[PDB]
This record gives sequence, C-alpha cells and structure tokens, in this order.
Amino acid sequence: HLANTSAHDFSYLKFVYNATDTSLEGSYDYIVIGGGTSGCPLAATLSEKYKVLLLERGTIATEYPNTLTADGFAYNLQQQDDGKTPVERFVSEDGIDNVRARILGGTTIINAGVYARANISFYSQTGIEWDLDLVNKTYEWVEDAIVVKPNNQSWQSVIGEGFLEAGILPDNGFSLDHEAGTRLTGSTFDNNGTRHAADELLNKGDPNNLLVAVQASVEKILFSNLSAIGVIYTDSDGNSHQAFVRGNGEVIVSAGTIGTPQLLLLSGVGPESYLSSLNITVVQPNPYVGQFVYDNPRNFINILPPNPIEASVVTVLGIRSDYYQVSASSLPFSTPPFSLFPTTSYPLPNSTFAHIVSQVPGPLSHGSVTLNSSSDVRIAPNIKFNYYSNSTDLANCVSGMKKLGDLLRTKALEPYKARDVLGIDGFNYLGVPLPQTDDASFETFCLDNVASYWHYHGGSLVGKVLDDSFRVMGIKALRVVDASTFPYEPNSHPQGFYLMLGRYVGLQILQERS
Ligand SMILES: Cc1cc2nc3c(=O)[nH]c(=O)nc-3n(C[C@H](O)[C@H](O)[C@H](O)COP(=O)(O)OP(=O)(O)OC[C@H]3O[C@@H](n4cnc5c(N)ncnc54)[C@H](O)[C@@H]3O)c2cc1C
Ligand SMILES: *[C@@H]1O[C@H](CO)[C@@H](O)[C@H](O)[C@H]1NC(C)=O
Ligand SMILES: *[C@@H]1O[C@H](CO)[C@@H](O)[C@H](O)[C@H]1NC(C)=O
Ligand SMILES: *[C@@H]1O[C@H](CO)[C@@H](O)[C@H](O)[C@H]1NC(C)=O
Ligand SMILES: *[C@@H]1O[C@H](CO)[C@@H](O)[C@H](O)[C@H]1NC(C)=O
Ligand SMILES: *[C@@H]1O[C@H](CO)[C@@H](O)[C@H](O)[C@H]1NC(C)=O
Ligand SMILES: *[C@@H]1O[C@H](CO)[C@@H](O)[C@H](O)[C@H]1NC(C)=O
Ligand SMILES: O=Cc1ccc2c(c1)COCO2
Repeated sequence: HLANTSAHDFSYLKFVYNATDTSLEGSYDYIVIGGGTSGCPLAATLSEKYKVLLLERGTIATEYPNTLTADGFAYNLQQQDDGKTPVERFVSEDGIDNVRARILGGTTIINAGVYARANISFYSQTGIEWDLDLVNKTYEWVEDAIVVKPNNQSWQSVIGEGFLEAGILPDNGFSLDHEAGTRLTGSTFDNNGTRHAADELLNKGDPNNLLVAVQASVEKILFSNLSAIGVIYTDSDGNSHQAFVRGNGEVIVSAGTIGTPQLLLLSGVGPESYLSSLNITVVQPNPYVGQFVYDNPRNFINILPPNPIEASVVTVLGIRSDYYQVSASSLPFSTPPFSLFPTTSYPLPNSTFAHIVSQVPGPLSHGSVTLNSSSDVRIAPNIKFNYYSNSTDLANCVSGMKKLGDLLRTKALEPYKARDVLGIDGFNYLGVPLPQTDDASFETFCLDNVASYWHYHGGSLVGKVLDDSFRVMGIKALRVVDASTFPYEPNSHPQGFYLMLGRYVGLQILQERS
C-alpha cells in the first residue's frame, strides 16, 4: 500500500515539450492548467481514455536538483527568485513572507514532504456527495506511488515522546490518518531522502494520450450557451499560442490558490463591479472569484540545544481539534530560507536548532486575491489573509502556545536545555521565547510572531464559484481542481488531500462522460 525507496522517476519526460513548439497548438479532449499537486494526477487520470494537454508555467525539476532531496529543502527557499526558480517569493499585504511553486509537480516539488489523509469527518462537513470507497482507493493509488513509512529520526522520536508526555494522547503509532493524538505519519521523502512528488504521477498517464508543455504561461481562458473552448499561453521567448478542447471535453484550472483566481479574473470571470472598474469585459459575473482566501497561521519557538542535534524531516504530529503541532531540527544557515521566518530581518542561528511549531485549524480569518496587472499573468496578484482578524483563530493560537509551553517542560526535552534550572528559561532561544501566563501575553506573542504555515487555500470555493462537481457555475466545459476549492483545511498537511482530489475529479469527469 506504500512506495519503496527508489530514484525520482522522470520517465514521463518522454512526453514533456517546450511550449515554444507550435505543433502542441490544436484541439484536445482536456486542457489542464497547472502541472501541480492536483493538476498532475488529474491530467494523468483523464489521459487513460482522452487526449490531454497539461500546461505548466515552470520548467522541469531536473533543472533544480536541490528539489529532489530532503536536505535540499532549505536551499530552494534560500535561492533568489529570478523568475525561473522553482520557488516564487511573495509578501502578503499583511507583511508576511510566503512562497509558491513554479515547477512541473507544483508545490509537491518544494514542500516539507508530510503526508496525511483528510480528517474522515471532512467529507460529510462539505455536503458534497463523495464516493467514499473511491476516495480511499484513490489515496492508495497516490500512496503506492510516492508515500513511505518513514525511518526513525532521533529528533522526531524526542518530539513524539514529548507530545505524549504533554498530554497529546492517544499514541496512534504509525498512521496516515488525521486523528487526535501523537503519531508517525507518511512522507513523500523516501528512506534515502529522495523526494517523490506529483510529477511522478504523470508516469501513470497513457503516453500516447498525454502531452505536457513546460514554460507555458496560461494568460487567458477562451470562451464560445457560455462555454470554455480553450486557452492562450505564452512560451519562454514571449510568443503566443492557442489550444482548444473539442466535443464534450473541458478546460480545468489547477493553477493553485493564487493562480486560479488570477486566471479567472483575467478571463472575465469574477465580480462585475471589480472587473468593470478595470475595463475587463465580464464573461461571467461571480462576486466570489478571489474571495475567501485563507492562510493557516504558523506560530513557533526555536531552541538552541547545547550539544548538536541531527537534522530531521517532519514525520511526528501532535494533533488536537484546536491545534496541530510538529517540530523540525535543522543545521544552521547564514542565508535565511525565505518565509521560514515572517521577514528577512530575523536573527540567523549559529548552531543546530529545533523549530517547534503550532498551526491554527481552519482558519476562520480570510482575505482575497486581486489583480496587480489587468493583462499580464506573469505579474503576481495581490493577496491578503487578515491573520487573526477572527478572534476564534487568536483563541486557538493561545491554546497551541500553552501546549508548546507544556512540551518544553517535558522530561523528553529536558536534555536540550542549556541550564539545568526548573523553568523553560533553561533553554536558549533563537528569536522570541514563549511568555507570564495570563491570556494577554500569549495573544501578543501570537499576533506579533505569526508566519505562514504555507497551507493557504480558497479563492474559488465550492458553494461560491463552483458546484459540487467542481464546475464553474454558469459556464460549460470549465472546472477548477486544486487548493482554491475548500475554505477549511482537510487536515494538518493537505498535499495528500489535493493529490487524491486530482485523480478523484478526473474519475468523476470520465464517469459523467461514460
Ligand atoms: C514551502 C511549503 C511547504 C509545504 N509543506 C507541506 C507539507 O509538508 N505537507 C503538506 O501536506 N502540505 C505542505 N504544503 C502545502 C501543499 O504542498 C500545498 O497546499 C499544495 O501542494 C497545493 O496544491 P495546488 O495544486 O493547489 O497548487 P500547486 O501544487 O502550487 O500547483 C499549481 C501549479 O500551477 C502552476 N501555474 C500557476 N499559474 C499558472 C498559469 N497561469 N499557467 C500555467 N501554470 C500555472 C504553478 O506553477 C504550479 O505548478 C507546503 C507548501 C509550501 C509552499
Ligand atoms: C524553451 O526554448 C527556449 C529557446 O527557444 C529556451 O530559452 C528555454 O530554455 C526552453 N525551455 C525549456 C524548459 O526547455
Ligand atoms: C476510508 O479509509 C479510512 C481511513 O483512512 C477509514 O477510516 C474509512 O472507514 C474508510 N471509508 C470507507 C468508505 O471505506
Ligand atoms: C475604462 O475606460 C474608460 C473609457 O472607455 C475610462 O474612462 C476609464 O478611465 C477606464 N478605466 C480604467 C481603470 O482603465
Ligand atoms: C475532524 O473534523 C471534525 C468535523 O469538522 C471536527 O469535529 C474534529 O475536531 C476534527 N478532528 C481533528 C482531530 O482535527
Ligand atoms: C502591485 O504591486 C505593487 C508592488 O508590490 C503594489 O505595491 C501596488 O500597489 C500593486 N498595484 C496594483 C494595481 O494592485
Ligand atoms: C469568525 O468566523 C465565524 C464563524 O465562521 C464568523 O461567524 C464570525 O463572524 C467571525 N468572528 C469575528 C470575530 O469576526
Ligand atoms: O529551512 C529549514 C527548515 C528548518 C526547520 C523547519 C522547517 C524548515 C519547516 O518547518 C518546520 O521546521
């Protein structure tokens, strides 16, 4: 039911082409925009029966070898964004540094590798009529390709012992399920540290039916009884290209929380007063495109143990309904990995350190995506998350930070203290330590020291922009499948859900059509 350790499988490169190739232009059964977490498994699934074009703005992961190992994770965030790199840097209007992927495989090529299935209650909360047996079969299809049971890592075992001592019960052992308590979960990093990612799911596609264009920047959805008929995309030289769908085929947007609402607005799908104010012709009025955009808060402390600890990838989770906690151990660095700390002016560690983290669930706070340019998709849109605008989110951070307090007080973490004193002032901290234990100091700490968890979602919600089949309401032959679709996180680590969702919706399209 799980993958083995093995090299990153690039066999699919036999059907990957440069978008400069004009022989890609023409008619397909399906066009999928964004070769990411959802887009890759979706395109692979549709290609079992139909001719599919997958368009990805980034290049291939072979160009950036530091994307293919666990110990390259920080390198990709440290690297300057020259417009070509797998990591695109942005800053939310809240002032918090963030990143998104620009690469075939999408955010699975740059992420922290943690694999989990959705909270099994999530499906019924959505009110979508899911095929739940098919959901589970689709999880196994992903897991069998790219997920391993992780090997023991000393720092992760310390943290898991600490979560258990701090009252994060029960002990769930090794499990992929989002459940209360402490567990070892799966990883898309194998036991040799090789990264596995959504691009490898292209290997499950039919190589006679699937074509992938890289460095393909999709600029516009073309429309006809309003129907999507195609896309315009530009290549890395700046020349324009067109592709179309035929007969009962469909265009699917899988361009992510940021890319999907951006392309919909650029194509005239969006709020009538907003688009009219930019002189963008309205093709389909919908007041919710780019609305309900969410970023779960990351709050953290950093400890500097007096003896070196061994670097680890996150595999051990401490889950409560109101906070989701993990820790990674890291080598020091002299270039900050962009967005690990919320600004570039954060003190850098001189020794090995443990990043100890809590994630707010939901979140309930939301903002929006708006266009920066009314014409050029390569210009990043504006994004604002309104961190802690909702007081329930602030209340949940307070609970998380008190639990990190309990964690630092465990026998498990005592050996990582610099001074054998009774209190948590015995640790050496990088940045702001935890507080005083009245609510007000914990609130200040939460508000002042917030970072992105990187699990941002929304902007094209089911119930707002889409129906229960992921169709853009009012438009034939157009769907959206990616993290733009749900307002609340399906779990602590949603890559597993969006990998599954790509294939699941592909199977629903194939069934609808049969
Ligand atoms: C640094 C980081 C670490 C993370 N760690 C974890 C973790 O360990 N585990 C976990 O579960 N989750 C993690 N996440 C979250 C998870 O990886 C993402 O939520 C998920 O991958 C999003 O999938 P998506 O398909 O919505 O977007 P993406 O995977 O980003 O796919 C969208 C794709 O569309 C492309 N694109 C965008 N616009 C266009 C356009 N106009 N034309 C063509 N292509 C376009 C992009 O280049 C990209 O490849 C992490 C996120 C980040 C940023
Ligand atoms: C596509 O071709 C152009 C030259 O026309 C080149 O500059 C670019 O690097 C190529 N991209 C890829 C992904 O091969
Ligand atoms: C799906 O798998 C989960 C564990 O991830 C299990 O709890 C659940 O019962 C399964 N549901 C169905 C419909 O098989
Ligand atoms: C939209 O175009 C009208 C002219 O038709 C102009 O008066 C107005 O300033 C334009 N607005 C923008 C933002 O371009
Ligand atoms: C799972 O989701 C359900 C319903 O939304 C919620 O009651 C529960 O708290 C969640 N479980 C965990 C451990 O997050
Ligand atoms: C576009 O982005 C710039 C620089 O990030 C920002 O400050 C400016 O206000 C934005 N312009 C529009 C039209 O949104
Ligand atoms: C927070 O979200 C809740 C539930 O979704 C919403 O009803 C409420 O208006 C928000 N609260 C605040 C403090 O804005
Ligand atoms: O950049 C290196 C690094 C160090 C610690 C860490 C993470 C990344 C992700 O989050 C959790 O902890």
